[PDB]
Amino acid sequence: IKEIAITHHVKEGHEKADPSQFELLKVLGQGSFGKVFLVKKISGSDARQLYAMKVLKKATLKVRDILVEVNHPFIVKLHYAFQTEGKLYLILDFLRGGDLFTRLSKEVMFTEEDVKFYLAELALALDHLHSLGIIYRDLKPENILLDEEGHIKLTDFGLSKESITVEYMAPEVVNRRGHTQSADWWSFGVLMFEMLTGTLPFQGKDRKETMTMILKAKLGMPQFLSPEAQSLLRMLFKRNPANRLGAGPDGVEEIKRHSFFSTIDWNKLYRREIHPPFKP
Ligand SMILES: Nc1ncnc2c1ncn2[C@@H]1O[C@H](COP(=O)(O)OP(=O)(O)NP(=O)(O)O)[C@@H](O)[C@H]1O
Repeated sequence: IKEIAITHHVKEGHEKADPSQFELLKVLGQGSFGKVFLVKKISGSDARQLYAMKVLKKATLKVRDILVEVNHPFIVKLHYAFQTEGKLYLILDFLRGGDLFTRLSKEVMFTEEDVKFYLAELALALDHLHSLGIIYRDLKPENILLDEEGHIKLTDFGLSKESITVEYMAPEVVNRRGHTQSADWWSFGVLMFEMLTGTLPFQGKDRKETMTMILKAKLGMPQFLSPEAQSLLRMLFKRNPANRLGAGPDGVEEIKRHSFFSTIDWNKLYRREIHPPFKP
């Protein structure tokens, strides 16, 4: 594993930035690694532009140019990174659509096909990262936002962060036995399960018990899902990572060709030709 320290970045077009070129407007949210702020760029070619800002102690990209390669239609863009006073500042797209789960909660009647749209965009994003040797690792609802047009935007791209949710973690991750991109497809299944049923597949009274459940508990198949949805769940919820959908020879194509996704034109999806089920 090649660990790439994140210390500096300037998007093409921009000029090198520093803390004095921004002003704080408000807090956008709070993550495990700290608050996320709304900031305004006060000077430079992009003066007056709004961005999100994270302030960490440090961040590294573990990989089994890169900060440009991770660019994708459904992944947040990093515009700047700089360090000042033992702190790392990350300046990112301001994602304006709020989180996906909140948008879904505002809808009484959403369908399997609605959820399928968001899962499909998420799958493209995940595979993109995998293609670069990156594993998302900590995929959870709070990382899945929407842009102003209602398309998926992940809030990170696999950074291992240090500041200044076991429910989504794969069995092989829980027991510290190993770790590959296959773990991301388990998390993917958990998100699918949760969006389609309104409940988590594994959750105990505390983290200790949740972990044991992930490793050994039975799981009932939701009976009011389509046969295709049930099949995808069965294929993602393999505790042996080598046998999990997406881990075979054809990789992500195993997922894209699955009957659940038969309605999706992946090329049109990538190009954002398909209208999202709901608008911000
Ligand atoms: N680019 C963004 N634009 C707007 N809001 C954001 C952005 N990134 C994060 N947020 C908000 O901040 C919350 C936390 O985001 P997250 O990326 O999880 O932060 P983090 O510090 O990396 N913590 P975590 O990822 O949980 O370890 C999200 O759920 C959003 O509500």
